[PDB]
Amino acid sequence: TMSLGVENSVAYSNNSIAIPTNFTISVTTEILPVSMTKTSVDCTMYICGDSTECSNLLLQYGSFCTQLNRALTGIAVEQDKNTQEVFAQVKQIYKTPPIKDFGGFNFSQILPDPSKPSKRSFIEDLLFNKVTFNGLTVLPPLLTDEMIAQYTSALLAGTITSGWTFGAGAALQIPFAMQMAYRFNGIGVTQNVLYENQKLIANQFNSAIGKIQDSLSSTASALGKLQDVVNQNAQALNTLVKQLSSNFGAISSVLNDILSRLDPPEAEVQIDRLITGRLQSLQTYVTQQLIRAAEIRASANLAATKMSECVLGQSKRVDFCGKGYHLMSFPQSAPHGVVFLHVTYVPAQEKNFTTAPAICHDGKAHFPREGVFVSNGTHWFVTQRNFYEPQIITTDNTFVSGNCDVVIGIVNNTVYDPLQPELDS
Amino acid sequence: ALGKLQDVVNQNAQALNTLVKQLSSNFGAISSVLNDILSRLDPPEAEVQIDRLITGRLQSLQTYVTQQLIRAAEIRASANLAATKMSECVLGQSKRVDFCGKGYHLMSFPQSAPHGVVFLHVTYVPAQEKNFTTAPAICHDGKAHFPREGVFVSNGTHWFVTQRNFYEPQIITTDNTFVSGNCDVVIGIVNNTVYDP
Amino acid sequence: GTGVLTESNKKFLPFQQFGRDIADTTDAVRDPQTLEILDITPCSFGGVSVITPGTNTSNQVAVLYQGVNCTEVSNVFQTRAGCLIGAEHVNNSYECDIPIGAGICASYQTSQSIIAYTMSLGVENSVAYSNNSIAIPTNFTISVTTEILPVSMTKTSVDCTMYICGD
Ligand SMILES: *[C@@H]1O[C@H](CO)[C@@H](O[C@@H]2O[C@H](CO)[C@@H](O)[C@H](O)[C@H]2NC(C)=O)[C@H](O)[C@H]1NC(C)=O
Ligand SMILES: *[C@@H]1O[C@H](CO)[C@@H](O[C@@H]2O[C@H](CO)[C@@H](O)[C@H](O)[C@H]2NC(C)=O)[C@H](O)[C@H]1NC(C)=O
Ligand SMILES: *[C@@H]1O[C@H](CO)[C@@H](O[C@@H]2O[C@H](CO)[C@@H](O)[C@H](O)[C@H]2NC(C)=O)[C@H](O)[C@H]1NC(C)=O
Ligand SMILES: *[C@@H]1O[C@H](CO)[C@@H](O[C@@H]2O[C@H](CO)[C@@H](O)[C@H](O)[C@H]2NC(C)=O)[C@H](O)[C@H]1NC(C)=O
Ligand SMILES: *[C@@H]1O[C@H](CO)[C@@H](O[C@@H]2O[C@H](CO)[C@@H](O)[C@H](O)[C@H]2NC(C)=O)[C@H](O)[C@H]1NC(C)=O
Ligand SMILES: *[C@@H]1O[C@H](CO)[C@@H](O[C@@H]2O[C@H](CO)[C@@H](O)[C@H](O)[C@H]2NC(C)=O)[C@H](O)[C@H]1NC(C)=O
Ligand SMILES: *[C@@H]1O[C@H](CO)[C@@H](O)[C@H](O)[C@H]1NC(C)=O
Ligand SMILES: *[C@@H]1O[C@H](CO)[C@@H](O)[C@H](O)[C@H]1NC(C)=O
Ligand SMILES: *[C@@H]1O[C@H](CO)[C@@H](O)[C@H](O)[C@H]1NC(C)=O
Ligand SMILES: *[C@@H]1O[C@H](CO)[C@@H](O)[C@H](O)[C@H]1NC(C)=O
Ligand SMILES: *[C@@H]1O[C@H](CO)[C@@H](O)[C@H](O)[C@H]1NC(C)=O
Ligand SMILES: *[C@@H]1O[C@H](CO)[C@@H](O)[C@H](O)[C@H]1NC(C)=O
Ligand SMILES: *[C@@H]1O[C@H](CO)[C@@H](O)[C@H](O)[C@H]1NC(C)=O
Repeated sequence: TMSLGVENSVAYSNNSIAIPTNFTISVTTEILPVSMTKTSVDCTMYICGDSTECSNLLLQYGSFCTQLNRALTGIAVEQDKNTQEVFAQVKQIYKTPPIKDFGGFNFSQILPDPSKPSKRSFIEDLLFNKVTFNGLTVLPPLLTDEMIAQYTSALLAGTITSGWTFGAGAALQIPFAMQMAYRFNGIGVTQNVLYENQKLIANQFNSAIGKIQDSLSSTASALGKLQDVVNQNAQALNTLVKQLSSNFGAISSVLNDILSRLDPPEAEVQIDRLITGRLQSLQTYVTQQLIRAAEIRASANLAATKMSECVLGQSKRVDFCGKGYHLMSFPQSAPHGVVFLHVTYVPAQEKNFTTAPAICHDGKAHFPREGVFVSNGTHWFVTQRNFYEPQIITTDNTFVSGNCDVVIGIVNNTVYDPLQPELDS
Repeated sequence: ALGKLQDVVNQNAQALNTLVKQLSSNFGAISSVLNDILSRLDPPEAEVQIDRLITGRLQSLQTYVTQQLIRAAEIRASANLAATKMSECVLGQSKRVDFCGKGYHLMSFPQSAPHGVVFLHVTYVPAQEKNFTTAPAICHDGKAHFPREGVFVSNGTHWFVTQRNFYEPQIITTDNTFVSGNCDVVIGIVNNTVYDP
Repeated sequence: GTGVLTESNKKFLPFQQFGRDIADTTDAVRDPQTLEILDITPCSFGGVSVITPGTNTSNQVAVLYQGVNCTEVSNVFQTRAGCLIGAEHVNNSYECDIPIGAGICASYQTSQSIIAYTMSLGVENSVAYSNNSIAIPTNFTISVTTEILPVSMTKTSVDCTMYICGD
């Protein structure tokens, strides 16, 4: 019987609060299919390959072939539409400066490699390494892998040099550590936490990126969702081709043997059976392809939404841009898909404290302007909610509302007045 | 610009036309007109020619209905997106990037269109950016000061604190900033005087 | 059959007279007189696309033979999508106007003719990044943009018996 997880009772009480004293910078990988192979099937060639006797019999079925061709063409066009929507989200082609003074953060393994013919990143090369004549043709995608790599490079450069300003207007430059301070504000952490732990945070980010590289270079089946799409398309085409060996009640499945051995009056009877069977096979293939293409389009719409809301911005949606408090995201092109490296903030080392909703000083109830009241056992401080930074409770930390006869759990403590010593002195 | 709607219309029309044209196919019969078969042949021979038409036309109807199901699923996805956009752009103000247009979403207005909706997304776009020197913090008395809301900027000689999305420089005071620690940690910290009202 | 016969390196056993493919088509044969193995391949085939500006604009068109080399088939240009005939390849790069494939797009431009090119992805823009420089907007614009979303399709009911067996 499977285990649903490790049981864990939360140490809940009416005056106990756990507050993180540290953090970790997580970098998680999310892989989304964006497009699939653009296949085309010449319906007449597949059913009646180079046979006029069979073609004139297939003309009796109306326009069944032309609408199968129309459906496949629509699928092939929407594949390019999917790729364009996901990756053509940057109006200008941004490139990072030759100076990499990004506050100690190292993006060398996600930035392009000029040495290689295709200016892919190291991780993009890992991704592209990890994913592997009967009327059937494959149409090349409109955007080459070099163009998708250029789009991802432009998105990465815009994010790294300007933050989220390039997705709203003109890309406005800002030092990267100040951008990370903006992200820390956006997740509810005061920005002095970023500045005072800048080297630690940068080291954690670099280590997480290195772990991404190691995992990709080690675990072969990392891009299983892309390989699943590739295998599905391969299986569909293999079934379509192998259906050409079915007799469907004819003497032979080879149209040329039937035409060589039989006269037209008897040959037509067998050719009709072959036409019926192969037409059914083509229709089944095209319907399955339409359903699969709808699934791929849904995946690509999700990928474009994630590009916009995680790479071009900082998302407040929970678990939309990775597990944890989203800081930023980096796109990496993958074969027929995209990879998002979600940098998130994970509180790390929490400690128990005694807490109160409010505090009484002079018959007035005080509440934190920002943060929560905590006690280390004897003294009361006001800390920010996602990081333990205790501070003396003053009249700038808090605000008053009414008296102390209403709040449930209110504790007696003194609220320091910064103006009092100045006035007394 | 209205292509997204017209295409849908076209698609529907096309499908129907195809279906109608499938009634002019013999499917192996001597004629694609049923009265011609009935008016010329006896039932024993009429049934043979009618079965082919029945098979072909049933296949055509099944094709039409399956295509309609797939297209209806696509239209359902589009309409769910349109309802989410109505909720989050017309009935609110979205922080989601590029969900209610390109820029910082201010509001949205709906307009009915044939078989569709049009959203007029009003967004805020920064226009005329200037370069400034900037610091992550400021040192006054061995204490590091950080902006409560905004960024420290310098026009070359003097240091102000401005809001981040619009240049409105202001004097750096103890009300614009907050203190946390000393000046031995913050990388890039600069010396300036913090005013005390 | 029909196709192209080429000398093959397949190592037929003495008792084998032909080989078959997955679709059960004869892929190779043994010549009955000079007992050599021949590979049989389909001659050459592929779709034919017509690249046109609006007939309102011009009646001049280019033709793409999809997935065919520029030898089986003015201006002849070998693309990865196939052979393009009637389009003048240009070393400039513009926005994609009519997509051909593999990064190649076609447009009608200036004496006017259809040209093919490698499409541009946008204008290069190196952001003036440094560790103490910040760009801050001093003004703003209010932009109203239109998004069009389909909501419904036409509700159709088909009388099965009247469509198939009308009266
Ligand atoms: C917060 O956690 C980090 C690790 O994520 C701690 O940094 C480690 O500190 C130890 C001892 O000083 C070193 O041996 C490690 O090399 C450090 N790791 C890294 C990645 O720098 C940090 O000390 C923790 N801070 C608190 C207050 O607990
Ligand atoms: C960013 O990280 C890469 C590797 O993760 C660093 O490149 C390494 O540099 C050291 C010494 O400079 C070499 O011994 C390694 O062989 C390099 N590895 C690779 C994969 O190139 C790079 O120096 C880092 N950037 C900065 C600014 O420190
Ligand atoms: C709770 O915090 C207060 C304030 O930090 C602690 O009181 C201080 O303890 C340190 C211990 O070295 C002394 O140096 C300070 O002079 C004390 N200040 C005051 C105002 O008392 C207190 O000990 C802490 N309590 C617990 C249980 O950790
Ligand atoms: C918090 O302080 C207030 C006042 O300092 C306390 O209220 C006193 O309660 C006692 C016991 O009932 C009365 O005899 C006093 O008259 C009250 N003082 C006033 C000014 O009303 C209150 O009890 C304290 N709370 C706790 C939990 O100790
Ligand atoms: C940066 O801004 C400060 C304050 O706005 C400028 O100082 C003022 O410059 C004006 C010039 O018209 C003088 O009239 C004021 O008397 C100056 N005030 C002070 C307190 O110096 C400063 O010139 C600006 N520097 C640059 C390079 O633009
Ligand atoms: C900001 O001011 C402080 C002090 O006013 C400067 O620190 C002094 O630096 C000099 C030269 O390095 C030393 O001789 C002094 O002893 C330092 N004084 C103190 C109190 O630390 C600091 O260098 C200034 N920062 C900048 C960027 O000019
Ligand atoms: C808080 O106290 C409870 C007491 O049962 C303990 O189980 C829990 O681990 C404590 N939390 C922390 C973060 O130490
Ligand atoms: C909190 O829970 C304890 C549990 O014994 C109880 O004694 C106390 O009265 C509670 N506090 C409030 C404000 O109800
Ligand atoms: C900011 O500095 C860069 C440095 O080259 C310059 O290109 C840019 O034009 C400057 N910004 C403005 C608004 O002039
Ligand atoms: C910013 O980069 C320059 C490189 O020209 C360097 O000299 C300077 O020390 C850097 N600033 C900080 C705060 O390290
Ligand atoms: C051809 O297009 C132009 C603009 O693209 C338009 O002004 C003109 O009316 C069009 N011609 C016709 C016959 O509609
Ligand atoms: C077309 O054929 C020639 C020689 O037959 C060959 O050199 C060329 O590479 C072929 N085209 C492509 C695109 O490979
Ligand atoms: C493009 O420039 C190259 C020179 O590098 C030249 O060989 C080639 O002929 C040019 N292309 C055209 C279409 O003129």
